[PDB]
Amino acid sequence: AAQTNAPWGLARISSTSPGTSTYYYDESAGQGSCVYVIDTGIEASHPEFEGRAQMVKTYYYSSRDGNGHGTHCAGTVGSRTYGVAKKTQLFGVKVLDDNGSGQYSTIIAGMDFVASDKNNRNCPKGVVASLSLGGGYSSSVNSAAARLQSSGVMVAVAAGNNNADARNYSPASEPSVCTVGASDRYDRRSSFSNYGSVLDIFGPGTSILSTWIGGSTRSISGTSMATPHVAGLAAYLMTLGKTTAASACRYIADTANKGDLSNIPFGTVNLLAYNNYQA
Repeated sequence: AAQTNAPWGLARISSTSPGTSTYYYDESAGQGSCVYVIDTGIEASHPEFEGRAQMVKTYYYSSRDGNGHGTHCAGTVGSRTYGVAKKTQLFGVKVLDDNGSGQYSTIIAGMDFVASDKNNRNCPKGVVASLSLGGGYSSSVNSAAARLQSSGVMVAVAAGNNNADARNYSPASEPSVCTVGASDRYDRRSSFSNYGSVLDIFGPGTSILSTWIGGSTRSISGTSMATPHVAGLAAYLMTLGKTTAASACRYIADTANKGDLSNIPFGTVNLLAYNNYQA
C-alpha cells in the first residue's frame, strides 16, 4: 500500500533514499497492535484516528489533550495520514500536564499502568509504548521503563533534544528499551538529536508533520517525534509477525538502513528506521 504525498518521514522509513514522497507499507498497517502513547494525552476525537485513539488513563484533572504533543505523536504512530501503523489501536496515557512537564513520579506510574492495563486489552499482535518524554537521568524512571519493557511491552523512548550523550537522561539511558535518535529530511542527524552508545535507532524527527489538537495538524521537531515513527514501525512489524514485542528494538536495528546518517558521532550507531517493505 503506497501513500502518495506522505510526510517526508513516513516515506523515509520505507525507502533507502531520502527525498521521496511515497510511504510504501504492508496492507496490514499494524492492525491487532496496541501502542500506548504516553504523552500529554490524545484528542481521541480527531478524525485522523478514525475511532482508534482511546484515552485510558490521565494523571491530571482532565483526560483532554490541551497541548497537542500527545495527539501529534499518537498521530505519528497510527493516524491515517501521518502514522506508521495506520490501522493500529492507540491508548492515551496522559502523564504530562497541558504544558509538557510532569513529575518523574507520575511518569513511572503511567509506565507502571501500561504494564498492567495491557493485561485487559485486545492486542493479539502485541503491545507497544511510545515514550515521547524525557527528563534528566533517573534510575527510577529507567527501572520503570525496563520493568515496563520486561513485562511484554515494546518501549520506545526518545534520546533527548539537547545534543549530548543520551545516557544522562531518563528513560533514554535505559539499555533494555529502544532509545531513538532524530534524523532530518536530508538524512542528517537532527541538530538537537541526542547521540551516544546507548542509542539503538534513529528516526525522522525534524519538521515532522502529524496530527494536532483542535482537529488540525502541525510540523514540529524532536526525538519525541522520531520516537512515534519507530513505535508504529515496531507495531507494523509485530502485526506483520516479523518480530516480537520484547525483541522488536533489535529487528528494527538489524533491518535498519546502515551508514546513511551524516554527523553521527563516533560511538553512536548509524542506523535509520527502515520497514523493509518490498512491494
